[PDB]
Parts: sequence; structure tokens; C-alpha cells
Amino acid sequence: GAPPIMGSSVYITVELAIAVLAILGNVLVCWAVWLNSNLQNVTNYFVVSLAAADILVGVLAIPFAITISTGFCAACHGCLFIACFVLVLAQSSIFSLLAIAIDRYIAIAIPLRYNGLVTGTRAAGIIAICWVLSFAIGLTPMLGWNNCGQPKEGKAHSQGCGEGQVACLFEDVVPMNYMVYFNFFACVLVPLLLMLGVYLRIFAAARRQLADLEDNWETLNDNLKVIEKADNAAQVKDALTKMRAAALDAQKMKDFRHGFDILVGQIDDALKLANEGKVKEAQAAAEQLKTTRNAYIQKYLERARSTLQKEVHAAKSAAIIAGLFALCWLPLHIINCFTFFCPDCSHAPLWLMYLAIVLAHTNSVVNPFIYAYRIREFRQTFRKIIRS
Ligand SMILES: CC(C)CCC[C@@H](C)[C@H]1CC[C@H]2[C@H]3CC=C4C[C@@H](O)CC[C@]4(C)[C@@H]3CC[C@]12C
Ligand SMILES: CC(C)CCC[C@@H](C)[C@H]1CC[C@H]2[C@H]3CC=C4C[C@@H](O)CC[C@]4(C)[C@@H]3CC[C@]12C
Ligand SMILES: CC(C)CCC[C@@H](C)[C@H]1CC[C@H]2[C@H]3CC=C4C[C@@H](O)CC[C@]4(C)[C@@H]3CC[C@]12C
Ligand SMILES: CCCCCCCC/C=C\CCCCCCCC(=O)OC[C@H](O)CO
Ligand SMILES: Nc1nc(NCCc2ccc(O)cc2)nc2nc(-c3ccco3)nn12
Ligand SMILES: CCCCCCCC/C=C\CCCCCCCC(=O)O
Repeated sequence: GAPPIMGSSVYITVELAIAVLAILGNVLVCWAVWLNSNLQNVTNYFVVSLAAADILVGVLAIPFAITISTGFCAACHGCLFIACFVLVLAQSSIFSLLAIAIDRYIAIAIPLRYNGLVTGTRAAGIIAICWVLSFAIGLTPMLGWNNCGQPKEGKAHSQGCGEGQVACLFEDVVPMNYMVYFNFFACVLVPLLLMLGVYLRIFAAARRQLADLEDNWETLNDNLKVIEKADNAAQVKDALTKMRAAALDAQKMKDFRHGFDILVGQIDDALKLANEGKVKEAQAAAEQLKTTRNAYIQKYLERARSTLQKEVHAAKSAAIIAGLFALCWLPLHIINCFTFFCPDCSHAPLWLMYLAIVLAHTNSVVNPFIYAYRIREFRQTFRKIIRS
């Protein structure tokens, strides 16, 4: 048996390394948002919320993890706080991730109302509630759902703890049914599945809005080709009737309104010519539609197409952040599941336990790199602060 202090030294060094990067990179996220007013959205108030969570992983949770791993003697309820605080920060991150996803769904589904419905004063109120909830969920073991009432007292006498003290060890004070049923299933897993559903709807609503754009556009010019080589006023009538409905449908800030005002007006004129039975001047009236289409309607088709692609790109960035949360945190939860559901199994070896803790802490480093690579306003603000 190698002296514990040697493997301890690898663990502590790595933890300290991670804390440094967690703090630095996430202090940069918060500086960027404060400086650049382009970055002050309700979306970014939640990303600053989870940057705060990540900062406190490095300043508090990682120091707590280092000391919990020693088994130091302590009063059991003080042990519980050291051991559970990180669950507060984990829960806060889940709420922030959930909020961002809901915000990005509102953005894409009802852009009309978004600015009305979502505002930075209520966002701040939502964030405070979420932290309070996060202390409640994460510090529930201290309200009585703990193992303090039954100390492993042979382990306490071996390390020579004083009376009322335990050897502070996570799986000794925190019950595993809390961790698996209440923490993992209800408080982590259920919210993640909800996130998964929100993102599914977002990509669905963007995909079928693009289809509706391209449908209305193809409806516009096929009707035109029908008008073109028509026979009577009755068929010209139909293919402008389908154009105008498609115009009003596609319509749903000043040069855009012109473009359609001319378009439906041009249609409307060809319509009455058709009704009065003059076919070929109804045709001729309908092909300067072609002029308005090229000068106006397709710059609308294109910049609307350009904006949906930005919103999907922004929603895929947010999705990556949530996915990396799940990746970094699931192994620990899965190991607790084995520990709890299979008492016939050998406990996961100690080195794997610490690999899983280290991997969960690593999540506190990744997000700043995700912003810098994937959202240009963040990346250029990062550059501006760094060089200055
Ligand atoms: C705002 C920030 C800077 C303050 C951080 C407060 C932390 C470091 C404080 C608050 C509660 C503290 C202790 C709570 C009670 C106990 C039980 C005792 O037997 C050993 C010390 C121990 C385990 C704690 C030590 C650290 C402690 C956790
Ligand atoms: C990418 C992420 C989400 C998947 C992570 C899969 C990991 C966490 C899975 C894969 C294989 C797993 C277990 C394989 C079998 C053993 C031996 C058993 O006595 C304790 C659990 C233990 C030690 C494993 C626990 C963790 C386990 C390592
Ligand atoms: C990954 C997301 C989508 C769902 C999480 C699935 C979890 C709950 C699933 C995946 C693998 C599962 C089990 C793998 C095999 C065993 C050994 C058995 O003796 C007790 C159940 C146990 C220990 C697992 C229980 C929980 C289990 C870990
Ligand atoms: C805002 C920024 C401020 C930064 C804040 C720094 C965070 C505190 C660091 C580590 C806390 C862990 C300390 C707990 C270790 C206590 C050990 C102990 O209690 O020794 C008792 C002995 O074993 C017999 O009782
Ligand atoms: N099971 C567990 N253990 C620990 N630390 C104890 C690692 C260990 C496990 C067994 C042992 O005999 C000595 C040490 N931290 C832990 N953190 C979590 C956790 C936090 C959030 C989700 O899981 N689980 N967890
Ligand atoms: C920006 C400020 C960050 C504050 C971090 C403070 C650094 C402390 C580092 C690790 C503390 C580990 C304490 C060791 C536990 C006690 C040992 C024992 O009781 O046996």
C-alpha cells in the first residue's frame, strides 16, 4: 500500500489546476457581459448566472472536495454542509440551463411577443428564485435526511475524533437514496429530459418555418407561370387568388412594408382586370410582379432565411453547453446508482470515484471556450479585454 499522500497529491494538484481555469475563464465571461452592451440580454443574464456558479465551484466547492477527501473529524452537520454545497451549485446550473432553453424557444416560436413577454427585470427575479430553490434542494440532507443519527463510530475512534464528531466522508453522511431518488432522478434527470424536449421543439419550429418561407416563395412563382400561359380569365383569377393569400400569409421595417404593398397592389389590380374578363392585359399586369419580386420580395426571403439560421446556430450553441453538463455529471450519478442498487457489486474503486469528481469539476472550465468559439460577439469582446 502506497502512502496515501502520493495519490492524494495528484488529486489535489489536478483539483487546484481546474479551480484556476474555472475562475479565470468565467471571470472573463462576466467582464465581457458587463462591458459590451450588445451582450446584455436576458439570455446573457442566465449565462452570467451559471458563470457565477462555475466561479463558486473553483472558490468553494473544489476546496471543500479537497478537505472532504481527508476524512477529517468534524461535527456531522458541519460535514453535511461541506459535502452538499456542491449540489447547490449543480442545481443552480440546471435551472440556468433550463431557463436559456425556454428563452430560446420563446424567441423562435413567438418572436412577436418575446420582447414583451421576456424582460430583464423579471429575468433577474427568476434568477433569485432559482438560487433560493437551489439551496433548498441541495441542502435538504441538513433538514434531517442524513446519516448523522447513526455514526460509523469505529471509524471515528480510529482517527481519534472527539465526542459528537464523525470522520467526514461523503458516502458516510449523505444517504444514497437522497442521491439517487431525490437528487439524480427527480432534480437532475427529469430537468435534463425536459431540456431535451425543449431543444427538439426549437429545431422543429425552425425547420418548419423555413419550409413555410420556401413554400410561399415557390407558391409565388408557380402561380406566375400558370398566369403566363393561361387560357381565360377564370384561371388567371385562380392563380392570383393563390398568390395574394400567399402574400398575406408570407407577410406574417419600412422598405419591407413597401415591397408587399406594391406586390399585393399589383396582384389586386391584375385581379379586377381578370374579373372584367380582359385576359391578356391581366397577364401583362401580372408580370411586373416579376419586377417587384426581384427588387423586394426575395431580399425578404433571404434576410428572413438568414435570421432563422442565426437563431438555430444560437440554439445549437446553447444545446452543446447543456450536453456537456450532462456528459461531465452523469458518470458520478451512474456510479451512485451502482452503489445503491447493487449491494452485491464491489464498490467502484477509489481511483474511479476521484476521476468522476474531477470530471464533474471540469465542466466549470469548458463553457468559456464554448462562447469564444461559437458566438462572435463573445469572442471579439474576449480579444478586446485580453489585448488591453
Ligand atoms: C462567504 C465565504 C467566504 C465564507 C465561507 C464559510 C465556510 C468556509 C465556513 C462556513 C461554515 C464553516 C464550518 C461549519 C461547521 C464546521 C464543523 C466543525 O467541526 C469543523 C469546521 C466546519 C466543517 C466548518 C468549517 C468551514 C465553514 C464551512
Ligand atoms: C459518457 C458517460 C455518460 C457514460 C459513463 C459510463 C461509466 C460511468 C460507466 C461505464 C462502466 C460503469 C461500472 C462497470 C462496472 C463496474 C463494477 C461495479 O462493481 C461498480 C460500478 C462499475 C465500477 C462501473 C461503474 C461506472 C461505469 C464505469
Ligand atoms: C443516461 C440517461 C439518458 C438515463 C440514465 C440511465 C440509468 C438510470 C441507467 C443506465 C444503466 C442502469 C443499471 C446498469 C446496470 C445495473 C446493475 C443492476 O444490478 C442494478 C441497476 C444498474 C446499477 C443500473 C441501474 C441504472 C442504470 C444506471
Ligand atoms: C469570497 C472569497 C473568499 C474565499 C473563501 C475561502 C474558502 C475557504 C477555504 C476552505 C474552507 C475549508 C476549510 C475547512 C477545513 C477545516 C478543518 C478543521 O476544521 O480542523 C478541525 C480539526 O480536524 C479538529 O476539529
Ligand atoms: N458517491 C460520492 N462520493 C464522493 N466522495 C467519496 C468518494 C469515496 C467513496 C467511497 C469511499 O470509501 C471513499 C471515498 N463524492 C460524491 N459526490 C457525489 C455527487 C455529487 C453530485 C452527484 O454525485 N457523489 N459522491
Ligand atoms: C480565491 C480564493 C480561493 C480560496 C481557496 C483556499 C485554498 C485552500 C486549499 C485547500 C484547503 C484544504 C484543507 C485541508 C483539510 C484539513 C486537513 C485535515 O484536517 O486533516
